[PDB]
Amino acid sequence: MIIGNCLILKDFSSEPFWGAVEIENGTIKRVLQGEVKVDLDLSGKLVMPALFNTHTHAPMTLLRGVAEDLSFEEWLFSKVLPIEDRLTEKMAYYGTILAQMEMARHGIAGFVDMYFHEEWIAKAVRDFGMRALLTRGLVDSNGDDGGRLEENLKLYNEWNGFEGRIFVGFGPHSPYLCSEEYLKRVFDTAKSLNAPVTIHLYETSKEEYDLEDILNIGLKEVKTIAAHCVHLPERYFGVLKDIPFFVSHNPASNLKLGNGIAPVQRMIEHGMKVTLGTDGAASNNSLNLFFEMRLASLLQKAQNPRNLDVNTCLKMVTYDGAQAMGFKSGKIEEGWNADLVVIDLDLPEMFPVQNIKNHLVHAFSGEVFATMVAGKWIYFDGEYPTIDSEEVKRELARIEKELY
Ligand code: MET
Ligand code: NI
Repeated sequence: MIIGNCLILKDFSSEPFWGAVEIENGTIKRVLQGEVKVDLDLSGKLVMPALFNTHTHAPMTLLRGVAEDLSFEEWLFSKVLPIEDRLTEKMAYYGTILAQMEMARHGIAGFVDMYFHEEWIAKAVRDFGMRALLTRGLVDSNGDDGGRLEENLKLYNEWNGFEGRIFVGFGPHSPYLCSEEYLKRVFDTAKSLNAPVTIHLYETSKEEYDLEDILNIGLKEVKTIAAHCVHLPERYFGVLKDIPFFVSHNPASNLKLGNGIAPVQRMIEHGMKVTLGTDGAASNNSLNLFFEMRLASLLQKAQNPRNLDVNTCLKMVTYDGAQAMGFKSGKIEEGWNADLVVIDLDLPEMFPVQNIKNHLVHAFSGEVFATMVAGKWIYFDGEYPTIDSEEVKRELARIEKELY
């Protein structure tokens, strides 16, 4: 398939140019320049790499707006846990379909998940069309995890590598909900299976433990997506630079739950790899990485207007996120995955046209025209070609009545 006759943004460091993109077998066969014969004329629009959300809890879309004006401890143990106790397998599936509907409308091609009923979340990802690194949330009590690691292993056995779109990793919740012995066991397991780990790290100010413990259990040799890192001591930035450590910056959630602002600019200046995540819809309420990216840029600029430039922001939301997830995406080049997004330039916020890249970060509404993954359209002009919208909406309505 050849889509083009419009502006093309190869990557975060490139300039938009008029051309087209030829896709075959889910990959980019070649990038054409200028006036060329195309199958799909997208004149008046922009084609760029798709985005990658490095932190979420997909089914939480079913809890959007249920836990407001609460501190973290109240949010989790008072409001969220009781409701999650009623969240069924069927609900996990549809909640994930809903999460993908929302994320796809914002140009997201893949996401990293940490939750339960992960097999049904995987089925939803399979059916909808996105890519994903799925992990099971792990917590324990003196080594007893109620079978959570076992469930994560079942998930791995059945879904890791599925269609080159789904990968499986391990999701220890945090260094405080996981005992030291158990966290070590989780890392040993991930290391043995050469699988990634994702965890909430230094999200709250109460977390004052030393990172040496985790640095000696496998953090150096296991690809780890560390969400938040708001209170991560700067003395560790240097050692985290040359290891497969990816920060997942969740600005909205960090503010909403009163945790603060992560020192992203300093982390980047130290050579650390940083990506963007949304967290769940109950503590952000939106699953929009454009919003997340923009907010991130603004928060760092509070200290210095030169912080987080446009190219760096675009790099984090596309290439860096794909890198964290282990996918050859984030750039429109030959041999790379056909994960692309189309943005309408015929909008007030996209003028002057000579500043398109800047608008993507500081003005763009966030609503894309279309999203493609593996060469397939998962969102196009307000519609979801891979699912039965009416059916899904009816099921979601029944779920709201059933859950609440
Ligand atoms: C993000 S899932 C965290 C663990 C979950 N609360 C459980 O009890 O399994
Ligand atoms: Ni989270």
